[PDB]
Amino acid sequence: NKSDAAAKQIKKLEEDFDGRIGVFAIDTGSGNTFGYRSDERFPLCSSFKGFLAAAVLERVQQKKLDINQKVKYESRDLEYHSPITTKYKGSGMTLGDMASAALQYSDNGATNIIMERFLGGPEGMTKFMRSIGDNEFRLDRWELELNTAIPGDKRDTSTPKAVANSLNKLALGNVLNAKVKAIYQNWLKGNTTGDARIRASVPADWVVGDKTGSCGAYGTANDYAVIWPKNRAPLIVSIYTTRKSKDDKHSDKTIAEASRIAIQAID
Ligand SMILES: *[B@@]1([O])O[C]([C]C([O])=O)[C][C][C]1[N]C(=O)[C]C1=[C][C]=[C]S1
Repeated sequence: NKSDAAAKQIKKLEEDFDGRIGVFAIDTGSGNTFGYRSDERFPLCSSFKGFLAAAVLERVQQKKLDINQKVKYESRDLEYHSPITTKYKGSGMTLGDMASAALQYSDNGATNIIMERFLGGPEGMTKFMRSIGDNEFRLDRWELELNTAIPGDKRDTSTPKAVANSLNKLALGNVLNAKVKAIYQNWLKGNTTGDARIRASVPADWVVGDKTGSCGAYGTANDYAVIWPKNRAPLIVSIYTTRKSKDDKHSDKTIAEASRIAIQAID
């Protein structure tokens, strides 16, 4: 009933925006879920950076890395869309800060530096997600090529379901010990790029941690979220979208509406 009525609403919404909308949502209290195109491939865009940050945290927990270690890059020709790393090029950044900059501002310099030095490249990123039991996620390329979002390209894609599951395991499960889980959660809560997406879909008194992506082509954008309603157990919301032409812009409102619909479905 709720599930099928929500499916129709998403379907109407995808027609309205002339693209594809992928949704998976979990009510972690009741266990109810809702999925719309939840096993179809969508480009990760910058949304994988949320998991990159969690991979760094796991390495810290395992004492392979120090969260406070300086990361220097004074000669680097910094990638486009590096709002945070650009400013600290002079003096370097702690490993922790660089990871949270990749998360909270989608910093491209932070992302590539971390992947080249600490994570084993896209192959290493993919290995991390394999290790949490995520079999759909794949990172093939580096910044910024990973963002091309060409229809049919399976490079740098996952499914809404897998993203939902993996976020649940990482933010709420026991991949990260208690202490490092708390840091991850605080990182997600202070994300800056998601004001117009899932954060716009919920009451002002709910607490949200999220991670967005915006490929900047083929109207491809996404958001995933952990949501703490006031009186209840948390929700997991995962929204991914694509569009038909290269020049088509993404739609924050469509992502926010899709979230609204998904939350209703599981509520
Ligand atoms: B990434 O895909 O996602 C970030 C997501 C967000 O909403 O914060 C933004 C930066 C990344 N995308 C790009 O680098 C944008 C580009 C513009 C021209 C080529 S890539």
